[PDB]
Amino acid sequence: LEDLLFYTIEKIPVHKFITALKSTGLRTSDPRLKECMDMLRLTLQTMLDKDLFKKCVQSNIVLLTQAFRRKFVIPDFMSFTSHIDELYESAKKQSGGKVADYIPQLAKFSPDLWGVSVCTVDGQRHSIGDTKVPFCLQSCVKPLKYAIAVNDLGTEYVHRYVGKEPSGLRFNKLFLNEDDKPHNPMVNAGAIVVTSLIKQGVNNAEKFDYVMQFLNKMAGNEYVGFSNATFQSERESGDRNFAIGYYLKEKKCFPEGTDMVGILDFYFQLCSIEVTCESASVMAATLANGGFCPITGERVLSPEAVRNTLSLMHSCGMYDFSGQFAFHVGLPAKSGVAGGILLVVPNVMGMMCWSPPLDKMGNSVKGIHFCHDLVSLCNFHNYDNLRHFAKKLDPRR
Amino acid sequence: LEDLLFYTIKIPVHKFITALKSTGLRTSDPRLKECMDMLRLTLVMLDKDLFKKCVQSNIVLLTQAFRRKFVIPDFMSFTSHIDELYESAKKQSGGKVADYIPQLAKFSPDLWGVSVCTVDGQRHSIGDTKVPFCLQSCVKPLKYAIAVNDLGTEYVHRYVGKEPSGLRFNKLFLNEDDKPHNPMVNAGAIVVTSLIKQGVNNAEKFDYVMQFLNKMAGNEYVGFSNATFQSERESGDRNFAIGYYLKEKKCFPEGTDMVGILDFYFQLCSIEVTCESASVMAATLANGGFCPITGERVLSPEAVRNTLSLMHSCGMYDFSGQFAFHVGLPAKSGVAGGILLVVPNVMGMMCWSPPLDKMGNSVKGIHFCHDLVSLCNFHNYDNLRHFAKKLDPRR
Amino acid sequence: LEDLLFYTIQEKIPVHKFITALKSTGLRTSDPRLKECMDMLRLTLQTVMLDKDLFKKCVQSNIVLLTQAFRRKFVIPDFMSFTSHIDELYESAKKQSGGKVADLWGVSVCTVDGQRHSIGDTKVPFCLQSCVKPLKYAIAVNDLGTEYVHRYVGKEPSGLRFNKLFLNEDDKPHNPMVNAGAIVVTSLIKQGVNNAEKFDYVMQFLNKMAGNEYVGFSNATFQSERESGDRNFAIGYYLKEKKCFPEGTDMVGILDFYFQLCSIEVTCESASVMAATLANGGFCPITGERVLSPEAVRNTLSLMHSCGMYDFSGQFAFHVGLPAKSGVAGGILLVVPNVMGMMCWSPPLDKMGNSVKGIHFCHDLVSLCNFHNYDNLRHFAKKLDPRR
Amino acid sequence: LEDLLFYTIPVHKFITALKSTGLRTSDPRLKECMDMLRLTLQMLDKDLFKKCVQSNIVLLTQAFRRKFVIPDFMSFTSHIDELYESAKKQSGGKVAPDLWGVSVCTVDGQRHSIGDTKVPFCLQSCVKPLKYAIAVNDLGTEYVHRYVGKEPSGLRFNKLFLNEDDKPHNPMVNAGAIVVTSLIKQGVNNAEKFDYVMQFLNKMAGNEYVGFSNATFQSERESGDRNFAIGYYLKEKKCFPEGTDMVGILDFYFQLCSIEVTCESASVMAATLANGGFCPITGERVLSPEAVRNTLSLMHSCGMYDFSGQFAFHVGLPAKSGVAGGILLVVPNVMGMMCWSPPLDKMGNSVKGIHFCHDLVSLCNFHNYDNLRHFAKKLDPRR
Ligand SMILES: O=C(Cc1ccccc1)Nc1nnc(CCSCCc2nnc(NC(=O)Cc3ccccc3)s2)s1
Ligand SMILES: O=C(Cc1ccccc1)Nc1nnc(CCSCCc2nnc(NC(=O)Cc3ccccc3)s2)s1
Repeated sequence: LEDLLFYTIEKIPVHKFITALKSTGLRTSDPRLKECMDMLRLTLQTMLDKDLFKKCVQSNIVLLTQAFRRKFVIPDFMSFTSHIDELYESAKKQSGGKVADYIPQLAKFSPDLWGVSVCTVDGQRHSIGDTKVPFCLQSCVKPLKYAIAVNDLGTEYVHRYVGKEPSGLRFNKLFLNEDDKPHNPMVNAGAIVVTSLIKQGVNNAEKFDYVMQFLNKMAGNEYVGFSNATFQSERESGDRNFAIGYYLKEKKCFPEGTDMVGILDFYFQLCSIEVTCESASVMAATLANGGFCPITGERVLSPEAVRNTLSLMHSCGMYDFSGQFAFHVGLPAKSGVAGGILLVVPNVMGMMCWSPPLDKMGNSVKGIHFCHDLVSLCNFHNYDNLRHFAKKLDPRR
Repeated sequence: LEDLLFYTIKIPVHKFITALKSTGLRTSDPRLKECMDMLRLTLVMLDKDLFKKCVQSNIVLLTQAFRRKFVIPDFMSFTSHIDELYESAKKQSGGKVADYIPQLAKFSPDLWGVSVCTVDGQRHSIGDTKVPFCLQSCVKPLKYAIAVNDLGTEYVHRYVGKEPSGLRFNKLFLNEDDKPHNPMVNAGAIVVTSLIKQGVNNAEKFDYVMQFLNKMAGNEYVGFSNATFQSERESGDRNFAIGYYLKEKKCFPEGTDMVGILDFYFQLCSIEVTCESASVMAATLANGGFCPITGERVLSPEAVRNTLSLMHSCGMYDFSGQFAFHVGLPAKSGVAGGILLVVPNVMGMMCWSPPLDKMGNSVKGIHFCHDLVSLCNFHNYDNLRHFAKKLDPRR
Repeated sequence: LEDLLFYTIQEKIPVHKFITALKSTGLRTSDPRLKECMDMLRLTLQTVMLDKDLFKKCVQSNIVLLTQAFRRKFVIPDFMSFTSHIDELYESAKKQSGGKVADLWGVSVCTVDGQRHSIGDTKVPFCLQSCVKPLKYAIAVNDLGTEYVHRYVGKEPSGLRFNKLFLNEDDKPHNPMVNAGAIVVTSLIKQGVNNAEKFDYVMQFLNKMAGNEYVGFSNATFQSERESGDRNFAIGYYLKEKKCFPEGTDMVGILDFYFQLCSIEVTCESASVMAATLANGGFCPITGERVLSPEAVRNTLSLMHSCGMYDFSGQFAFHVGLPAKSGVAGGILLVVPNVMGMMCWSPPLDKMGNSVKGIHFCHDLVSLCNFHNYDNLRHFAKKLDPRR
Repeated sequence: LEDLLFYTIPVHKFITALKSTGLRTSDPRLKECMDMLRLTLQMLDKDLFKKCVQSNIVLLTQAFRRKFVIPDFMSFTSHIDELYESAKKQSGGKVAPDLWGVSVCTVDGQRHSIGDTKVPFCLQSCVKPLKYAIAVNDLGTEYVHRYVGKEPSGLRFNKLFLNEDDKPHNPMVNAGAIVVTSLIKQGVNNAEKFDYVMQFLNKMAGNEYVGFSNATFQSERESGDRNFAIGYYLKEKKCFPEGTDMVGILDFYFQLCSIEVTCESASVMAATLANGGFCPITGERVLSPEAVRNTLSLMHSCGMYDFSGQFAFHVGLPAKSGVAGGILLVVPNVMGMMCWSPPLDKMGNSVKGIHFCHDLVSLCNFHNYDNLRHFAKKLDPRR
């Protein structure tokens, strides 16, 4: 087992094994490779032979044997990145769009910041652009919390309070539907009702801690943060959200014993939660891997929740452009005012693209143009065929 | 290639016939034409070369079957489940049969059948699956796929939209752009209808569609009912209202006979099928434009892709939304009680029961469509690695 | 009685002093209520002077109406000064050359007592179109009743869009002043007969309404609607699916009788009496004949107020406060209850579908006079009150 | 003149004949004449009658010559009383039951009152025309209608807060009355704003009963989630005039709904709208005709909630209903009115008043598009 892997590569210099290991798409910093890397650096305290290789690499031989036997979703990851970087450059030449300026903190960002980050369901990573820069998830948070609320409360309870449909264009300026419930969890009125359902007993700060760690697990312990800067400005300008909270209260859209102003405070807080492109890309891959975090192998979300989330991101995720997005891209995604697009390609990869300038609908101009180009090249559409995709390309093989 | 196949079983002809049907195939399968013809000549036993002589022209599809390499290898277990689902829905006598015309009102409320056809041509059937019934509104995706295949997505959508109107609205004939909301509704399919074979006339236009529909079915039963055509034509005032509001707003192509298109529309709705010939029709859409049982390219994967996308969002009337959330599979409901369901990269189905619900959908059929997803991981957003407590028939 | 009036107008009267004095009252000699007086007067000219005896011989028959005329007991007593204002308003509209014809301009006046004024192109014929919508609704109510008519139609304005709907929530058309409702109210008149007797019957009503002044028909504009009726045929077919028509109705035939009714011709002058019949509780001012019922007349004016000027109705009712109906040919049917009726005809329309010169005239008229629905009669600030 | 009325006297005989006119001795226009009969006490010849009625002879003549808008008043009130007792027997409805009163004040100061017309109730929604007539009089038509529309809505278009112009639909919807409240007395504070509105409501009523209930004021402050929701959407859209504290405007808004009136003072209020801005019992100029005309217009098409269409059709009278059970009825150039009964219907209008507004016009030709010459069997109290 460790033995065949050895011959697959006299003896072996360290750099030779690390260069080939990186080619697969894995990063040496992978939590599943910690033992392999510790022993590898310990032996450099005391180039290696057969039984030595067997000593360092056996700790997680399974993952390493499958990585070198090309048993990942994308086998040739080095060509995939060449295609990703190609599309990144194509989208880059589009300087149109407007950066949101409705609060001072979103207006701070430069229009030239363009980042795209990939994380696959088998652990591989790729990045290009301004990916190490933090921004607030804003509305990208909506699926993340609905996935959480359904996890603890089941799909039936959550939908006593919220709907499962896209309202359209008109009727979508309406807070509630015929039955006095928000149309779906992906609109402001819906997210607030969703937000009220989590950790109903305890106080706000605990709920935040409860959610903040949930995102920590969905991201494989990468960067999640909080911008009190944006939180303050969001909390002192959302007059329209206060209109919603009062109509929800008037129509009894909350669980009994809910403090409406307490929920709205929590609502603003969650929108001010920070990520980078890379930290979020692992989250999207946790949605792409049935609830399991790719880079850690841990189990964070229930299959019932993950499914529903992708189902609603499909229909009502990308604002009013969802219909043309579900038609041409055929991938579940979520849009944010900071310019983030949280994309999920099921059984393949997770993804997060970012560019502050928004269009008439409120979506990342460079991100939409990129998402479209991603499907024009690869057979990733929801209703593409794995046998007959004509002039397309299948990176899974 | 053949000798090994022979070693894997002298041979009694029927013990080979048993093992072939043990794959979910029919001996009638057109891709086995040479074998069955060459077999039928030699006639109660076979040797190495006599076998070799009979299976050489079908060796690929024949090796592919016995080597457990079909989309659903264990196919006998799969049909035990399908039948268990079938019997459970068979116990739901609820609903009302469409009475607005006698043709739809004749049919017994207890008729009920479902047939499947995989992307590899594997077949199953249970119930009244050979009784002819009109597609009615299960035709809308077929001609839309026909339309996109011939004209392309760009031309077709200068005239029709790509989105679900909502709930109300959809009472409205046209959206804010003076275009029908989508081709899955009457106002939409009419404009779509007036795109197909623009040059010729109704007799030729109807001949062209039936060719295409013959292709989608591997030449299984596709017919027409004049009794339904006349009545529907007589009692379709609302469709006349649409046609006149379409002509007023200039929704049709240049030089169009909106009256002549309506008759074409009514004809296209009265096309008869069985649960079996429809099961292949849906399987073609599950196979990227390839009729599984024949192997011919019928539609472009472009038209197939858009067609599935619209059944998913717009296909089940008002229940389309709760369908995508719970079933997560592209389908189409017609007034006759038929549901054109598709499981991409896997199989296609047609479930038929005359009694409809308030939404206008088959009661036993939707019951079946839910149960199928609770049992197996066929939901569009299920995961092929961790699907918890469901069944994966793909293995 | 006649002796009093005699030197209301010396020992003798010149025959042309009498006619010139009664013309000032606003009446015409053509007035059906002055036939005997004018007839006997011509016979007397065959034997130019009038004494106490033959003046009495001539005016004895129509003395009552002739007294109210000279007692200045008519609704607009000083009429000559009012028509002086009507002209000043006329010339103002004229200066506005805006509008889109789907140049002529004239406005005619008929009070509830039969006084007349007309300035501009008041004798040129034109198509009624939607201006006939109030006329046939009143005929329906007069013959059927309000409970029958509104078992099929409603009495409600709709909204900006919902206006784009054929039916309200009850599977009824919104009001009788939109195409959908007018088609239904057209299916109510003269049911057992056919379009020949249906048309002739409705035409019979319109003639009495206008005091047998010009009512006619156009075939050119008829053949035009027949071809352009795609929208009315869409409305008609959706009307069948919801069974809004009375039973035994052939709407393909109702649609043809419909375009006929929109093709009816009037002048500003005959229309003025047709609308003055609505201002006078159902009695024609120039004939004194009862044409419609108060039930028909009241209902009609109501729907003309809230639903009469297309979408502009709300805007109209706030700055004008008058019941009215507009036509695509460019004529507006204006009504001032208890006072008068009018017709303003200028073919070019504005964006909302109303004649630009008409809406201007209506605004100026109300600006000047307290004819508004909720203007007060005791304190009207700076406005004029032609009632004195 | 005074001599003319003299032949046309014991004291009890002058004051009794006066009461037949519908006038009352409390009348602010008859004070000085009544002060004189106070002096003669502790039978009137020419000289003494001429001394008493000296001051207000012009009004008293108009009374004793049937010059008033309704000449045979006691005959008209006998019908009002009949319509009152007929409407009284209808007991259906729900209250937000045993109380029911109607009160009449003509544009000539004639008074008639029957029922529970002494009990104070809150105006509530009925204050919206009053509120709006003030602002148009104080600001103008062009300014006020830059912040609020002047059109009806529809059954579910009123589910919306704003139109496509991002203005409220009219001054008769809560969204519109919230904006109008922010148009009055912007310079001062909520305490001086309220006092100002109160003084205006006193002239309209001819110094009769106007009040305030703190009990209902607090009760509106607790429940106003829907008004809070509207108020916050109006702020997001920048609908208010600049420098507006919105959450205090709402407080003011609640205060105006909790203002107390009685059927009798409210009758004079509607009569000020029927007399063109003049108070019938005082003859003072309260509101400009522009404000009065605009108000009666919007009381016709927007006055009775959703029921305006059938109300403007069947009744043809400008009205305004409220949740306490009050309908402000206005008959132009004739009378002003107030009916009051707690139980309302599914439309929110008083079952007894609705019954009364229908029957009134069914009997009297008060409909806006009735004819003064030809009205079939309906009554004309003016002749
Ligand atoms: O009464 C009801 C329905 C109802 C209502 C409530 C309850 C039950 C039943 N009556 C009707 N039901 N179906 C009807 C036919 C469709 S309306 C006539 C043809 C159209 N005119 N404009 C259209 N669309 C646009 O022009 C684009 C647009 C639309 C909206 C906004 C912007 C842009 S479609 S009428
Ligand atoms: O002007 C515009 C819009 C517009 C219009 C046209 C063009 C542009 C913009 N102004 C507004 N835009 N958004 C507004 C807030 C939403 S209304 C107050 C909160 C709600 N009240 N009821 C709701 N839903 C139902 O009650 C369910 C239902 C609906 C319908 C029937 C039955 C049951 S949500 S107002």
